[PDB]
Amino acid sequence: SDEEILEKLRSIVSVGDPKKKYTRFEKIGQGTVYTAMDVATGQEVAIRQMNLQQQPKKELIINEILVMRENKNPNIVNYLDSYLVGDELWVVMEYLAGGSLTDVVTETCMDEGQIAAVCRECLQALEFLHSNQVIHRDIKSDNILLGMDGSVKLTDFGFCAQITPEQSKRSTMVGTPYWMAPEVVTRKAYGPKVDIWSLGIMAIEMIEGEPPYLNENPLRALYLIATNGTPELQNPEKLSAIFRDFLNRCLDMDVEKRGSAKELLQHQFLKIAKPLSSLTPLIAAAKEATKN
Repeated sequence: SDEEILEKLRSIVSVGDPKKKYTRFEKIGQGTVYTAMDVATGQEVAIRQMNLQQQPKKELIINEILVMRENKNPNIVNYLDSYLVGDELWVVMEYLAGGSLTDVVTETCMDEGQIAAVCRECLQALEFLHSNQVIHRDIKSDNILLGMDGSVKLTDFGFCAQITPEQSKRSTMVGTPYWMAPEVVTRKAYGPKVDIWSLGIMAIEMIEGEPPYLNENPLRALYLIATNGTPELQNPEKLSAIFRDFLNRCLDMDVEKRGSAKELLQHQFLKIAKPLSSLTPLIAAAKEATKN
C-alpha cells in the first residue's frame, strides 16, 4: 500500500525538515543527489532526495535504509539519517571526496600492492555482510567509494538480500550483468558467493580497466558468462602467481570451491597489500581527470 509505505517510512525517519541540520547544498546528480554540510558536526554529506510519487519500487528503499541502519561497518559508506517531508524522502550518507573505484581504474594504473589493499577492504565488508546473512548482489567498481586518504567503502544497498538458514538461496536477477556470477543465470539458487565472483570481476577491472565483455550488449555478455565460465585475462603472465591464484579462487565456476569472504581474507595475495594511503595519488589523479 502507498499509505502503508509512507507510514512505515514515517516510523523510520527522523522528524522535521532537514534544511535545518544541513547547509551548502550543491547538486551533483539527477532521485537528486547533493553534497552539503552538517551545520552541527561540520561533516560533509551526500544527500539523495526522492519524490516518492515517482519512485516505482519503494519497498526496496525501506529495505535499503533498514539494512544500512543495522549493518554499520568501517568498510560500508556510513548512513547518517533520513527525513520525510510530505512525499519527499531524504537519505543522508557520509560523503567520500575521492570518487569511486571506477574513476581510479579508468584513469590510472594500479599496482598489485594497491589492488591487494582494495580487495582486502572489500572482503572485510563482504565477510561482515555475509556473516550477517546479507548479500549485496550488485558489487562493481561504481559501488566502491574512496576517501582522499585511500579509505575503501562499499555502497548501494538498493539490491541486497537478507537470507536465513531455511531460505539460504535467492533466485532474483538484480545484479549488473557484466559482474554477475554465472550460476545466477544457469540455476535458480545462488548464495553469498555471487558477491565473491563480482569482486573477482572488479579485480579484472583493476588490472585491465574494464570487466570482461564490456563492449558487448548486456544480454550477450550474460550468455557469454554463462557459457564461457571463468573469464580469461589478456596477459596473465604479467601477474604474480599469488594474484593469479587469488583470481582463480574468486572466479571458480564451482560455487563450493570458490572462496568464501572469510577464507579469502586469509589469502596470501592480501599480504602484499600496500598501506591504503598509497592510493592517494591515483585518487587525486582520477579526480582531476574526471572533474568535467
